[PDB]
Amino acid sequence: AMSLENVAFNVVNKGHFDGQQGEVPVSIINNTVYTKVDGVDVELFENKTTLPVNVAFELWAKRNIKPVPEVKILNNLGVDIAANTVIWDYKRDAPAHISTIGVCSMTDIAKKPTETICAPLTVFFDGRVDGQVDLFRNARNGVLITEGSVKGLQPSVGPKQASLNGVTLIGEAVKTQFNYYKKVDGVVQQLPETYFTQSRNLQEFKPRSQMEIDFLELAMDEFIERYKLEGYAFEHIVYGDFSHSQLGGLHLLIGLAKRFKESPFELEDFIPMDSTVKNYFITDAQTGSSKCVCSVIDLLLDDFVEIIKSQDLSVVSKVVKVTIDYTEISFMLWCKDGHVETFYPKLQ
Amino acid sequence: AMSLENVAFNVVNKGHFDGQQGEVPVSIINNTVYTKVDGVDVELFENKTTLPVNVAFELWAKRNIKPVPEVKILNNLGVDIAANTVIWDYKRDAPAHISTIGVCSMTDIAKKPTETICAPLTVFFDGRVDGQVDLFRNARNGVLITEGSVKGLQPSVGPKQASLNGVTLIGEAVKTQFNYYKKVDGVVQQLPETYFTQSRNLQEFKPRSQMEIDFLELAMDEFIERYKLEGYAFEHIVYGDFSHSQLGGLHLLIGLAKRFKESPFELEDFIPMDSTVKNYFITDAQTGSSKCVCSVIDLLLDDFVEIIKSQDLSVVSKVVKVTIDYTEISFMLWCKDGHVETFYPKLQ
Amino acid sequence: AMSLENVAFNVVNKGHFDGQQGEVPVSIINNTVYTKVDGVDVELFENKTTLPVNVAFELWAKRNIKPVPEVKILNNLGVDIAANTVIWDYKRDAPAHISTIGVCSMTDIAKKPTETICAPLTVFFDGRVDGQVDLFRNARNGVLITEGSVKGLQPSVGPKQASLNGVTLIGEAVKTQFNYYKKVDGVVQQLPETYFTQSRNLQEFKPRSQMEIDFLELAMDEFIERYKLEGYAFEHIVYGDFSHSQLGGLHLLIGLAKRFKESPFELEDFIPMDSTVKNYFITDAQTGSSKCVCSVIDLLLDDFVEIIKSQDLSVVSKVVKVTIDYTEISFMLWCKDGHVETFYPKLQ
Amino acid sequence: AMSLENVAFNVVNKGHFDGQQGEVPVSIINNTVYTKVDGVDVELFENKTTLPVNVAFELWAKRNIKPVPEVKILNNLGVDIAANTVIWDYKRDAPAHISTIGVCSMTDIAKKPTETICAPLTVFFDGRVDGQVDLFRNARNGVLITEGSVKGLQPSVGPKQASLNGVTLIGEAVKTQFNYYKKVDGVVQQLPETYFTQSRNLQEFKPRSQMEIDFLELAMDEFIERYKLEGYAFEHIVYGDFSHSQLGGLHLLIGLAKRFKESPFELEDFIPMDSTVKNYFITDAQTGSSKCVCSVIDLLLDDFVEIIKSQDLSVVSKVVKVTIDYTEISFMLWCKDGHVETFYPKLQ
Amino acid sequence: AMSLENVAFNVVNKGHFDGQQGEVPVSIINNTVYTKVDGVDVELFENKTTLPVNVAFELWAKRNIKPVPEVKILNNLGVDIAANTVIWDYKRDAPAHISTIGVCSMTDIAKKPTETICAPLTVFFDGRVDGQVDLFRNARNGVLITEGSVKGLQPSVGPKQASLNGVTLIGEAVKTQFNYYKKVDGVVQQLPETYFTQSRNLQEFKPRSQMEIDFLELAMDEFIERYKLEGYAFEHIVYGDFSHSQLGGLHLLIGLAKRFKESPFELEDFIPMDSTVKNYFITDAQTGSSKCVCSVIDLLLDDFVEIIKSQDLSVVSKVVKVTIDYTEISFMLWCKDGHVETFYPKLQ
Ligand SMILES: CC(C)(CO)NC(=O)c1cccc(Cl)c1
Ligand SMILES: CC(C)(CO)NC(=O)c1cccc(Cl)c1
Ligand SMILES: CC(C)(CO)NC(=O)c1cccc(Cl)c1
Ligand SMILES: CC(C)(CO)NC(=O)c1cccc(Cl)c1
Ligand SMILES: CC(C)(CO)NC(=O)c1cccc(Cl)c1
Repeated sequence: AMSLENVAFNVVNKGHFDGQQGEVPVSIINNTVYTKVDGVDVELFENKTTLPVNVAFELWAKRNIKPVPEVKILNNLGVDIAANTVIWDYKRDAPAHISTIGVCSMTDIAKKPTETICAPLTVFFDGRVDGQVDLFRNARNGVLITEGSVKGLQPSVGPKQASLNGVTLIGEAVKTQFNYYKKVDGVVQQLPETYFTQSRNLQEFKPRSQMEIDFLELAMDEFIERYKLEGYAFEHIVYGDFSHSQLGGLHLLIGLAKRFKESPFELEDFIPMDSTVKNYFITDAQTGSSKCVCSVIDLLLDDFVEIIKSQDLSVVSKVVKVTIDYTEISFMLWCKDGHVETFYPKLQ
Repeated sequence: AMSLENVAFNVVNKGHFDGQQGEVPVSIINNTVYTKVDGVDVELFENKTTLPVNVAFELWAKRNIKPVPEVKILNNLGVDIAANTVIWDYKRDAPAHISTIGVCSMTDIAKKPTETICAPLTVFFDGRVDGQVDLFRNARNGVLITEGSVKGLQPSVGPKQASLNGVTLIGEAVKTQFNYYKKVDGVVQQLPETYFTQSRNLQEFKPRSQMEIDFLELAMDEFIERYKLEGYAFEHIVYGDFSHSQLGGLHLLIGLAKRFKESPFELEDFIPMDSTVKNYFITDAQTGSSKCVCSVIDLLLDDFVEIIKSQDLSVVSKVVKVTIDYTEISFMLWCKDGHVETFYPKLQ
Repeated sequence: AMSLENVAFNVVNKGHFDGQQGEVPVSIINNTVYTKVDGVDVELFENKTTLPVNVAFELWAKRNIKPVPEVKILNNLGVDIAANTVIWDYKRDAPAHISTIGVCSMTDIAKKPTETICAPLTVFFDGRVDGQVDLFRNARNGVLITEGSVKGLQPSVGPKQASLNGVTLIGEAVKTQFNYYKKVDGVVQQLPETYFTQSRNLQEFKPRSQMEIDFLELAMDEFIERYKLEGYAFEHIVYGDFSHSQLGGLHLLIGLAKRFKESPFELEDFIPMDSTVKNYFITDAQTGSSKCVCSVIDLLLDDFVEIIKSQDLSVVSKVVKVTIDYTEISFMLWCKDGHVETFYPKLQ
Repeated sequence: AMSLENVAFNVVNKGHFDGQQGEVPVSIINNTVYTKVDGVDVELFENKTTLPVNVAFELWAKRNIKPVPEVKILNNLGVDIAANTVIWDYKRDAPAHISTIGVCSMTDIAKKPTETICAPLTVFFDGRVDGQVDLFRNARNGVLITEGSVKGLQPSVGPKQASLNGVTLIGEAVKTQFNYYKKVDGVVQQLPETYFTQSRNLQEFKPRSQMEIDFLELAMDEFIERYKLEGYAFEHIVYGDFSHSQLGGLHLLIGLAKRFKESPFELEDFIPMDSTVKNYFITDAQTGSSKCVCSVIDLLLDDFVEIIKSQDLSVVSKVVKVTIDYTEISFMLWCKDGHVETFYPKLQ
Repeated sequence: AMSLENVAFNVVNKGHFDGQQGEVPVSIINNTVYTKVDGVDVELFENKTTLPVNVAFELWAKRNIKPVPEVKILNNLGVDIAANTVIWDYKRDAPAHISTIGVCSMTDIAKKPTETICAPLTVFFDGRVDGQVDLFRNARNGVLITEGSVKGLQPSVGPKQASLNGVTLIGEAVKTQFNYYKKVDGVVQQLPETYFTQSRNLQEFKPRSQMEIDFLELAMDEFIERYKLEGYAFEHIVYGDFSHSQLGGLHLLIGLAKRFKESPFELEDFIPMDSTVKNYFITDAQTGSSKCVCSVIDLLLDDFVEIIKSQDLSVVSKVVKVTIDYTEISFMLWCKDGHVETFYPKLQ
């Protein structure tokens, strides 16, 4: 017996929707849900979505609170909808998918993913929930995540990290590295070889390799010497050039992190969403060097070094396609006299 | 188990809240409540109140659908709150009272009128509901309506008309004339002898006496002759003077109705609420005669004639207090040489 | 090159979207679209929909301005979406369907109805537009309307009336009676034999037969005598019983229209949408007789007389199913000693 | 000492702003202003403007309540702002001008029209207010209205009618016909000779000449015979042609009024504002004949007959410019073999 | 061809408006602009302005992204409007000026600053844009900024810092120190001798002189001794007195910065805007010492020492006017027995 007052009761008493019985008094004013606590209104939820306030409230309350794949991965894999859960997009403060299956009466297109409406949609299945590996097996389109092996099916080892309540982390007390499976029109797909983005923050950046430790601790010309990166434009691409009005390069999160410790800078996230490649309007506070669209990718420095060293440097300009987070990311490679001039995630 | 979805189920299936079990999907957007009917949103309620949308929706759904006293009467009797019902104010599109008793968890100050919080409030009791005459006897303050006698209680015969779902009518298939009782500080108060306003509309005005039929059919000078009203300023007070820029008199609804048939006019209801005396910014469309505050009362013409003929016409100006709808309405009487010049519901 | 300013230019200069080039300055504030006309804002549209303001504005501007089937018919036929047009629902002030095909970038699920997303949806096709009869033949699900014969397709003759810009009318300068066709799962479905509702208003009701003229002019007992309706409970069903607190019968629009001329009454349309059977919370102003859910159908009196006279009157209570507006409407027939007691569109 | 609570006090006690001292409690919620009346909120104003709610409330309260020129006239004369008053536009429910002079602290550009900011603006002056004729003489740009002669200034006799609180009327108890004066760049401009629109409604249309009485009473062919209008296309232009899907002609309000009595029709006012020529999306309910943009002008039939009979009928198509309400209205005249085919207010 | 969808396309693809062709689907809900990115809504802009949402969105997209003068400077110089650009006020999240010239159709008063409407307004001209030094030369009122010299015109050297996308900085890769020119009624003004505020933050405070380094590193009595500031009330004015309930002095940002490293404190910015002098409701967390209006100015400590040492200390209380950021800032100087008691930016 689903209700606004019951969803609110669960939020107040259980921290989220937990199927518990009970009702608390609720008031809705504009885009905010309130509850009366000893005669005064306490805010429970502020609707930042394009859905009706009470509908967004129920989907947020019914969000998956287990470590789940990051929305960028699900998007890159073509996920349209989730099976009997809500993947909450914490970067957008909104549900990751428009419709639901067996979650909310206003957004449900079906109660079970076996309904014919779900057949053409890529449904997300969670092998950690009972019977979901079998629902994937019976589904025409879908993406499956598991913690262990699946009989017959060959896995694609996903990223080490997952999102737990909006916190991207590599689990120690929980499993965050999943096996990924995908089916298009009833056929189990062979997922491609892929690099993964590291999903780190600019403020809390931690190196994940000896090369990353050396980049953060060494001086620019010491690191380029140690790692034989002469002629690969790391000075421009990774370190950044703040000498002209237009900020040069600075496309790797580790380079932004190194800079951030010394001089702060403004990053305007003009398209706020989870994506493999992020675009920022950057303004360097120390120099006044700036760039309207500065594409940034967080690759492990070793993976970026491997990608750039595996390219033909004899062309003036070409598109270099790299598989990252299961999607095809186009890069722009510009060379001159056999040396790199620039390499950046292609702005389109 | 009260919920928004259950209140909505009742509205859709029963025309109002009827305590039936069930839920329909609801969406709230801004100040409107919608329900999904075959994949599309259908508006159920638009909040015109100062309460939260979902709260106003539940109080409107829980409105008393039996003939009830008109809000002006309840206001004139000092009613603060109703016992276990909602008097919906259709003139304001809002609950007639701020708080409720045993109706809605958001607006309830008490579940029963016997709670000590209700003691200082004048609670409205409906003798047609079981145990409500007893609750009135136990109440410190209150107004009671009944269809018959209550042993020991001296009754006040109320108006012939009552409001049934916003329609003011004199019942033929239902009883609309009630006995009224009031209590202030544990003590039954004797309600005063009173005139009652007729609660008629300008558009559908119907005479309720031979004098009212004669006013609408006869010419000004022959009605004044027939009813011996010479020297009582009916030409100014009732008929209206449209010869000057400021509209003269026109304080009785029957006079406005007679005028309306011949020439239309705009009545700006700048304080839209139910009241014994109504104030309008009137603009006569034929002449351009206008008045910012034109007080209008709908008294039966015979009752108005009786009031004006029961006054001493030897003073230049005095306040004449008349009990109408249980409240004391002050009129302003202006005389000259023993004749009336003007008589109007005195602007406070 | 679709834009808000171009949609607004078309509204201002052509009365609706007409594909004309040009832009006018627009301002959006809350749920209203304004345009600057000589330095002042003029309201162009007020959003009464659950869609974003600018989106609802474009769909309203792109509404079909040719006589189209009434939304009740489309709903009864299972229409989910329209092919390259917008059926505007004037009873709801909103699009009749959630999504569009080739209309607006925000609501489009496809540019053409041939896209695989449209296959499971019942798409509405208009044979008056080029290539739409063919698109219906290629559609898995759909409803087709035509002004003439389609080789091979067995037609269903629809109602005489259609909606032209919110005005329901029987065309004289335009064709409003269409041939209807339906397809479910690639298979043409034979539309059932049906009665049609007349789509008349209470305020401007006009009889459409000698029996309807006789009902409105003759007294209750002489009409029942002339048409041999003795023992069919027309006194209760059609005329209405206003003697008790609960209003008895009154389920045919013609009966409400006859009553309306003599005594006015309030009809609360608590589910405001177009439907074959309408539900109203009725309050009779003369008597105070009322009913929370009074189902009303507008059938031609001859069609209602035919339905009631074609029933077996030997059962106490049974469901009588009648096909009206292509949908199966269940009625409740209550008899006693071979005579009708009541017959009403059964409340679901 | 201007305040929201004082503006509200004036509205409640005087029907509008009257400079009286006092305060009432006010609450603002969304776009509505409320006041507490005996413990409950009563709506005083609903903001339909693009200004902040409290600002629109004060300008509406401070509206000119004397008969003023109709907004179409002021617009046609180039009025940008009013001197120390607010012309309320009742067709738009908004102030007729963006800014004020000596009215409201939020919208004031100046306290007096003598301030240099007002010099390039055409300020409206009211000769009925003390010192305003002098302020016009000192103004660089302006429009002046007077009830009599101004020594030296050559007057323009305006329309008989004016707007008194939204009611357009020809005054009997007040003066509504004004003398008009205009100044552009310090120089008095001679206002042109002009026809005036009659400002009548479709619902309450009243003839203002023997020709207008004859048009409404006589049949089409006998009116055209009596007034020698053969070959002037009155059948198309004035009467309207409802035989084809596109409604033919119907550009004079009297023709729409004659039609309205027999058959009703929908007029969609897609640009709701006061203008000399009005544009409507018309749908005829009887025939289904319709037109997206049907320009309508309310000229006295004699004035229209004079205009059409004063044209050379030897050209196929030409623009005929006529001065109406001080503005130049371009008409489109289409002839064939010396007879009129169509004549309509040319769609810009 | 300006549109909402084109402005949105530019924001998404270029980080701001760049005149690029293209359209993205947009939805407006309340005060937020969204765009569809792979079937989900992504927020592009939240309107914090008093302008319509779509209008504020276009002005924000069309903001000047080059280092521009800080809004306080432009305000102090009397700038009313900018020539063909938008100075975005990042302290208010709104345009710095009401109207625009050649930017947006809704806010434009003119397309070119040469139009007569601009003559009485102080237009801001940017010498870095072609032909703007000549538009200033031809303009009646204006402020001009240049990077280099202007023939004939003597410059006023502005502050070292400018705002680049909301980041106030002293440029190293871009020029931020401009030459200022001003014209009032066609006459090139001689701008006054002025001090400049340093525009530093409380958190990221960096000293800009040996005296400022000494203030932050030395103990109160060591610094006052070294700089011979005995008898100048630096203990009260600069350091702050936190011993009583009312916080004493603390009017210089460097003093707040020194305090902030040791003990944190709440600064309530009750008038959030850019101004030479800032007012804060300060509460010291360590002591509970507080002040409702604590005026703070960020002057270079050497400039403040120079101002205070250039005053006559023989009066009890006088207003000391100092030119800071081209405006006249009144200070209050209180002395006793030839020594300073307090000196603060005068609260009016
Ligand atoms: C405080 C400043 C303006 C210093 O330049 N900005 C930041 O510290 C910062 C860091 C990362 C992202 C974003 Cl948006 C701002
Ligand atoms: C349009 C005019 C001004 C014509 O006189 N007014 C009305 O029709 C009218 C009648 C009764 C009440 C209200 Cl408010 C307006
Ligand atoms: C004001 C009253 C209650 C008078 O009977 N009702 C109406 O005039 C009326 C008529 C038809 C429909 C609706 Cl909703 C109301
Ligand atoms: C309901 C219909 C379509 C019936 O013809 N229209 C009107 O009653 C009507 C009359 C005048 C103006 C407007 Cl907008 C509508
Ligand atoms: C966290 C506290 C409450 C500690 O006192 N405040 C701050 O750190 C702080 C600093 C500067 C300005 C503002 Cl508003 C707050």
